[PDB]
Amino acid sequence: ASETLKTKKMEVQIKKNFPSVLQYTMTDGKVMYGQSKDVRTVEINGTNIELGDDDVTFKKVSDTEATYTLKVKDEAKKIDAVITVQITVKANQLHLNVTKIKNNLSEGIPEGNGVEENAIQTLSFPNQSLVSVRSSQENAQFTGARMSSNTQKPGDTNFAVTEDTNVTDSDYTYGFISGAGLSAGLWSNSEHDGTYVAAPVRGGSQNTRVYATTQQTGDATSLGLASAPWYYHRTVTDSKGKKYTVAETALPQMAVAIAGDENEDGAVNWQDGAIAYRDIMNNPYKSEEVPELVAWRIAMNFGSQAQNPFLTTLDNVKKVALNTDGLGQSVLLKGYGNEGHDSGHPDYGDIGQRLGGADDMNTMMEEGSKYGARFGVHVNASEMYPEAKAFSEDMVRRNSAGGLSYGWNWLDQGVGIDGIYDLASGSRVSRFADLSKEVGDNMDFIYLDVWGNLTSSGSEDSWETRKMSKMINDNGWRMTTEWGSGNEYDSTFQHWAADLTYGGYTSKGENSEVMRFLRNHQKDSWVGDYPQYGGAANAPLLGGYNMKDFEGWQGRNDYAAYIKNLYTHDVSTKFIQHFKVTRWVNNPLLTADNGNAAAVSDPNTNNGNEQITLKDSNGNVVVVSRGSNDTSSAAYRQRTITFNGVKVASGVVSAGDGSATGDESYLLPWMWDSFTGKLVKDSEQKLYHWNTKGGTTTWTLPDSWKNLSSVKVYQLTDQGKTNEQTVAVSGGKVTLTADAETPYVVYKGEAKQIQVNWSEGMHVVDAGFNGGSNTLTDNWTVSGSGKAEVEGDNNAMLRLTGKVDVSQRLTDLKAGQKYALYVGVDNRSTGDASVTVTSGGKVLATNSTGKSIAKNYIKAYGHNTNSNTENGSSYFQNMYVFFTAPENGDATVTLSHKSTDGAHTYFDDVRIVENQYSGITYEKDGTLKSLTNGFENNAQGIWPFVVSGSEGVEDNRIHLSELHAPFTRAGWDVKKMDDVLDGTWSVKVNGLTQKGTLVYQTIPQNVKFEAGAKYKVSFDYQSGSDDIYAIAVGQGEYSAGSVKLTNLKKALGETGKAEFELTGGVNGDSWFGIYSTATAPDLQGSTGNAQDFGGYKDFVLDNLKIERIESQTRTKAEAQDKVKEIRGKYDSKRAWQQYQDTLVKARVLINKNGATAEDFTKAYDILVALDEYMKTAP
Ligand SMILES: [Mn+2]
Ligand SMILES: [Mn+2]
Ligand SMILES: [Mn+2]
Ligand SMILES: [Mn+2]
Repeated sequence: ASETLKTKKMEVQIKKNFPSVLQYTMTDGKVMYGQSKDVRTVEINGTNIELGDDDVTFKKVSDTEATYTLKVKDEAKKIDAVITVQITVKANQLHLNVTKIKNNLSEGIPEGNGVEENAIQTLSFPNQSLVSVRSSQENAQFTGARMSSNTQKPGDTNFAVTEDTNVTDSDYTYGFISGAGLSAGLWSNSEHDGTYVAAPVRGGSQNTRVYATTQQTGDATSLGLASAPWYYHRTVTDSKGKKYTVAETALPQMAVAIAGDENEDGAVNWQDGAIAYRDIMNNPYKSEEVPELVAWRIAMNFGSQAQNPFLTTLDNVKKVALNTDGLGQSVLLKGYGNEGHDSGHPDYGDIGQRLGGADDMNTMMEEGSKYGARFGVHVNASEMYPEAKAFSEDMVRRNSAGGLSYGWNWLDQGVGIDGIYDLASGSRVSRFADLSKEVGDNMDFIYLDVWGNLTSSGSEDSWETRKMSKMINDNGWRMTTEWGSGNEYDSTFQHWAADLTYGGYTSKGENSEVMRFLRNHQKDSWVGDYPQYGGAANAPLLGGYNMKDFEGWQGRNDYAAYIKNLYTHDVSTKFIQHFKVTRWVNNPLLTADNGNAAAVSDPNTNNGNEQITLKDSNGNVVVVSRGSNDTSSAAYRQRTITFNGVKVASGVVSAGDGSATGDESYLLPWMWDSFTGKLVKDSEQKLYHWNTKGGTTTWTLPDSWKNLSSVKVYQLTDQGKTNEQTVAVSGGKVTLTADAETPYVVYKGEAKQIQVNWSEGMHVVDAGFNGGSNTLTDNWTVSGSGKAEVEGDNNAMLRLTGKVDVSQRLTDLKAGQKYALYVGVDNRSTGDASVTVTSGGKVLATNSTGKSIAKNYIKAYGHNTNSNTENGSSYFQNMYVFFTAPENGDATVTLSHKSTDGAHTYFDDVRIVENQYSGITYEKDGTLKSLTNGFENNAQGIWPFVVSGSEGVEDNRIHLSELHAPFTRAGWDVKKMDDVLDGTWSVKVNGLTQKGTLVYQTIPQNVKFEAGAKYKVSFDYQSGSDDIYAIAVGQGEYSAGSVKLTNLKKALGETGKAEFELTGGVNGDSWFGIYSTATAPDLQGSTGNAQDFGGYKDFVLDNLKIERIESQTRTKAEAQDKVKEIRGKYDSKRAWQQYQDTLVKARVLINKNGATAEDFTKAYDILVALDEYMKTAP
């Protein structure tokens, strides 16, 4: 016997003896079958149990709901369960939910996720056939999807269901059946992993949730769909062999939705079922905001450098907002935590103190949201460093031998995290809670790096990935991840899908027509244009996110290229995501040969060439059409886009792989706000215009613009809307002239400038010189005979020439508190460039640099030596002052150039930060008396040192190491060096042996050594081997063979001491530093990772002390005699520039009117140093 459940759209006949459907009858009389045969199988823990009449009780709750109680028992196999099942119907949907599972053999999971004996681990209903179609029905067919990251291998299958179709639990991510005028897909929350087409990783790539099985049904073959098995209480083992039972992510759920000809195209196939399927499918959390995310990019910090503090990222948000006229953004903070990128894993709650900590991060996010910018952070749940407070013996993944599972060595040695322990112990969820306490509700997303690559365990399956995504989504965070194929269920972005350059054609986003038809609008997880990959990547009609960056990720810093790329691919891609696919025909990727014979070829659509139709909930219609399906035709890459029948884009996109400029032009109506994406005031609707080659094009305006007599057009730049033009509208059409690759925005009437207050929270207005030439009148005050300009078409800078002062009042200081102020400076002049903080005309603090001597090698930094500040190079380095905020609240910063030279000084990034450093002591006249540094208060970087060129422009393997005993100390595992010598922080060099060049160095702007003055330098150190690192002393820009070197002896696990004296060079440009020799390390018979983790190749420095010392006082005569002695030694040589230079300068000190004993002593000491130099001169 049976009962009927009923909605306005259908009646469903259900069996009383099992949660089975006999058939669905739609209002119009069309019928779809369920399970026409007596099948009553329940699987628990892999055992099939067939239920009899007495094993099932039934109750019809209402016309929309029935409840079943299933006794599921097999004594032999230790199964004794009672399963409650609910069937409900609404509209054209039927839901089947397991609402209760009672285990008669268990009291549940023991405390701390102990093993539950006889746990019900898996449950399914084999061959349940919730919906079915038959070989006897008209146009009976199946379409299924599996995961493919390979642009040349489609994930889909499309075939007719015939009497020969034979299939048993054939598994698919998605599965649709159609026949006799109806179509249905089956949805399930099953975490089952199964068959895939192509995927480089696990991590949820393999989730297959639908099982297709044929059975004989009278004289016909019936293809039925069932859910793949669900996990309930799964028992798992960690890397140490410890077992746990972990409760279900969610109770079992599944559903079907019955469609007729939903897109009204006269055929019934999976596309009709897919439209209905959107009403029942899981939707990734916060997938509704994806179409607003026009401007993705990464802002990077690394190696303690603070390349991108949070308030700077906010300013770059405002710059992008101006240049895009306020389109939404999604900024991925790679290195938001601890010392930067790939430091501090997995302490999710440790927000980078050198970046401004949680406070600046929150200010950035809160203010950024007003410009439609979302923020998210890069985390790692697979690898960790000793420095992280979460690092523990239980967190460590061990191999079967009991040794560490080592990760990557770079700044420090990474160690695998035991992924099963991290889940089952509650450790990972607790660290995400730490992060939640810091960010509250402000942060948009998590970016989970690497998950799926088997670094945390050999599984990382869909079950683990589902739990991972849930702990993230539970904190209000949208899920995003690295690998193109990963996390089909929950992820809304894959870095290796959106950045098309990575991985190659086998390793991209999801190459499936079914998946993209269903979810294009919900994810940036697809294949975009990158034609060298072929197939899916040759001009996809839907486009696809193409991600570039300008804030340091992999050295990327080209802002203009970033913006051009947004307009080339991303604006149209995002426009398209505002609509949902309703029809897709003539797909050239699908053939009879690749398992897709039943895909539609409609010769009456677009000449039988590919076309996709999309609609929104207001009935707007977008149609995207391929010029030709033949890849050797010029027309294969031609795309037309229409909006409500009107052409809004036409042509060939510049190749997404950078290889060939295109000719596409567009006039796209951007009808939505950058927030929840609602329609904007009819009066603030706008169109974006782009013309790849440049030139003149004519367009039909949207219907609501058709009666206007003119429009207003603005050219968009980094300053916002410029060059307003009034363009006549004639018969609803406009003609537009555009420079090539230049963005314009079109309004119905006059439009106001997006308001921007540069550098909120930064104590100064426009700290990064983003406000155009106007900033030097509106924000900064310029004075003097020289010249101040905002210079650079990329990351703009202050450029000074001649005698000029540029100043600005400081705001929002806490009176009586200590601050560092540092500014990037590159001085090409021989004259000094200075930074000064004054209060009431009185100097609080001041510092200066002569000609810069050290090029910038910091890859993630915006003015490194690959960025061309001037000539082939950049010498940008941070120049500091330290002051106490005055009680009267009156403080001013001045940036200046003194000399009347024609050469330039560059400044950028004025940073005022609370800072407790107080290790500099001056002499009466303001020269250096002493500088000490335990590195406990570094605002950023390895100050007073700067990183040198031993790795070129790199994410340099030098940073501030952090204490976390015992793991960071000698003696843990195979570690033989302490990371930290004193306090919590030291300067660490990792593995930079045999470079035969300078590793880092002081510079004059950081530590100035006065000409002829004498200084004692000392520090504590550890060094992994004898003579692998040396003290270097030099004057001016480093050059091979013009430095004094002193080899350092091994101090491995016990701290050594170094001290030496130096005499200031005559040009004030002396410096000392650490140098990597040509000597090989002694690895003490260590092999494998031990060679790196042992510390044999490393150098740690702490407790630096620099102090002026008393020199033996000299008379003028002694100095004069020393000149004679030196000239007697070397004037007869010549077998010399340095010599003559030092000599002239020494004689100046000697002969000056009013010279004193200090002058004579300096002259004498200068000549003694000249003597030592000259002994080993070229
Ligand atoms: Mn249809
Ligand atoms: Mn700048
Ligand atoms: Mn220290
Ligand atoms: Mn470290």
